[PDB]
Amino acid sequence: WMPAYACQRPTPLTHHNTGLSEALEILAEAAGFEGSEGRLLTFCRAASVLKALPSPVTTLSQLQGLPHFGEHSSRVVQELLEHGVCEEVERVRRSERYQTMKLFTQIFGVGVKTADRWYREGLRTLDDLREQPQKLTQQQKAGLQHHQDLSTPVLRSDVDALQQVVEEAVGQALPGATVTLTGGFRRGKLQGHDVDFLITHPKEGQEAGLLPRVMCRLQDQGLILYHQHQHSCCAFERSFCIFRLPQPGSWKAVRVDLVVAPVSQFPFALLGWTGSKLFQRELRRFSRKEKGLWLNSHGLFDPEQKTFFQAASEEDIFRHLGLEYLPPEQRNA
Ligand SMILES: Nc1ccn([C@H]2C[C@H](O)[C@@H](COP(=O)(O)OP(=O)(O)OP(=O)(O)O)O2)c(=O)n1
Ligand SMILES: [Mn+2]
Ligand SMILES: [Mn+2]
Repeated sequence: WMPAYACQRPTPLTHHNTGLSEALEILAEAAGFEGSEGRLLTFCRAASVLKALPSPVTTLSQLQGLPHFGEHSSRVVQELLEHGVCEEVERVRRSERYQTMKLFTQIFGVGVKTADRWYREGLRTLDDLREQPQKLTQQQKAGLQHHQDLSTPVLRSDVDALQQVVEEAVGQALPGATVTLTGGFRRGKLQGHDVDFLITHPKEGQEAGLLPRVMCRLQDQGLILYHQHQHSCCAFERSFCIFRLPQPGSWKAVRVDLVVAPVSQFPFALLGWTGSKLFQRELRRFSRKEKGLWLNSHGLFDPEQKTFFQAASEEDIFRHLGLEYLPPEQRNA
């Protein structure tokens, strides 16, 4: 038996059902491209169940008793087991709609709504986008300029080099300020699409004005290709960057998100930013539906009492929600 919420079970980085989960995730992604959010979530949940299993699914009889495995997902696994291929998945892969939506949405600064609009307006290729620069934001222009590098998986070796320069800039700007690697790399991933860093200082308020100083230092070192700074609006101060990472004999553009949180909110920010995306969605749904609390990256709010939970760590937050603690490497839902 396996619990229904992804936040109630460990999901390790590596598992026994990668073929099956990949197929389901292609269908989830395609659903998202069509605005079918219910179907996306359904396929994502089924895939995440497969990732939690201790053994490969070799026969359809092994699906018995598993949550989030309705008819459609079961059929997909069945076809794969029996024929080595699922016709629906193959049709999606070969479809111009899917291929174009994948192409566009992968670009830095492009979401589903933008990609769909462009598709509807007859754009198909990266060259098509470059021929219509008036349709692009400055962020999207930068994404197109560096698209080859940005499509190349970011490696742990890149992360370690980037963490060094970010730590050096932070330390020189403000002694005592800290840099914490978050995102997929905190969960143990060997690769990723970017590097996510969370910045704070143990004295609340000492982090004010830190990020612009950090960016000035990095820019002066030639390490920044693109930088968009945004102050907290609603809602953390952040900088969406493309770094120029030096390599032996060359260099590589790499997406980096730098996020500043006040130390009082750090545990919530670390939890939120560590993911996985599905793990956090499930954690938020659990908090709301089972405990009547609203969890986000800033806090944990009781809407009846109008109170916020004071957490010193991620462990505190899990405990407060009545969940066994899962370290980041078991959040790979
Ligand atoms: N729609 C989103 C987007 C992001 N996040 C959170 C969870 C992610 O882990 C984190 C960082 O976002 P990324 O897109 O960088 O996700 P990962 O770092 O997990 O994956 P990758 O290896 O592709 O960078 O922010 C989220 O909850 N919901
Ligand atoms: Mn990331
Ligand atoms: Mn990111």
